[PDB]
Amino acid sequence: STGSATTTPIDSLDDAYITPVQIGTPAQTLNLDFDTGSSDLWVFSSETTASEVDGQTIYTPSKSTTAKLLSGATWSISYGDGSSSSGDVYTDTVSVGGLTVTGQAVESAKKVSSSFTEDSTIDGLLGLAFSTLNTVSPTQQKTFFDNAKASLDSPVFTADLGYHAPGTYNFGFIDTTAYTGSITYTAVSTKQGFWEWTSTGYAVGSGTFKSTSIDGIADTGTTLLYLPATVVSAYWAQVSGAKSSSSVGGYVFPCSATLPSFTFGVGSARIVIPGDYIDFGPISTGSSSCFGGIQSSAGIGINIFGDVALKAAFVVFNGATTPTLGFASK
Repeated sequence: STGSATTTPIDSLDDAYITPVQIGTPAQTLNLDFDTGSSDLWVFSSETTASEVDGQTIYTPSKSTTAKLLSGATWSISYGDGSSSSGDVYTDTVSVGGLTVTGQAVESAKKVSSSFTEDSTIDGLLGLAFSTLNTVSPTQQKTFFDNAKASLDSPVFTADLGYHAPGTYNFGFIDTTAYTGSITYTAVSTKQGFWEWTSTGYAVGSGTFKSTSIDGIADTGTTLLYLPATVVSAYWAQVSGAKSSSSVGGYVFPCSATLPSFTFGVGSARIVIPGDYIDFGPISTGSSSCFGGIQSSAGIGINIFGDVALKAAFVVFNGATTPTLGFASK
């Protein structure tokens, strides 16, 4: 089997992407944030504290003839941006882009933190990291990909995120029309539950490539590119007037700037992030200070190849017995 679904930016800045997901019988379609950095599929629901729902579409298990309470199971998750959610668990039928999994754990939110409430466009998350990170207790549950894997034509999914445009998540096949040149594959460590890999280095603009190992995670659920302070300083030093602002919480730059590109290494291959991808717009409405899309990972404890980086590539998440990651230009 295979599946193919379009993923759409939630706003003009590509702060995140939503993909429609069918849950239950008859189908209830919710727009979920596909997140290769976590492993819980959770949704706003009829059980969510009413004051914490503000415009999201909710899953109502009582209206689904295939929903079953997973007795005794609870879940609770916190994300890198400090947001969180928690609740109980149903199993139900879940389909993405024509690919159907029966008995998928659908984690129903009783509580969500303010940033989730305040984002009316995201109805929940669909985790695509390794199932060892799943938070369901006392019986850990499998991700949608993990459950679908054996049925897939090939045990892979691909992320093709757009810049200011829709893109595609495919399951079970590699669309050879969706990228240019070749896909370069690189080793993955699953030790921390992530799609963790090592970039071979970087360049800033038309500058020379610096060969250096940068361990990090491929994370579709993080907006920005978080890299070591040395790398980030070298990038922003090429933008007149750029500075790290503690009051804003990162690097900002004059909105009048033309940003240089940023290249990262995948083995001997190179992925080029155009400068425009690194612009996240005014820090507040009407400001001439703009927020940068490359930020320091110092104090995160890990480097994160978030959407800023991934959207410059066609990315293969290869879930073979020994997982790997592939990157192609597009």
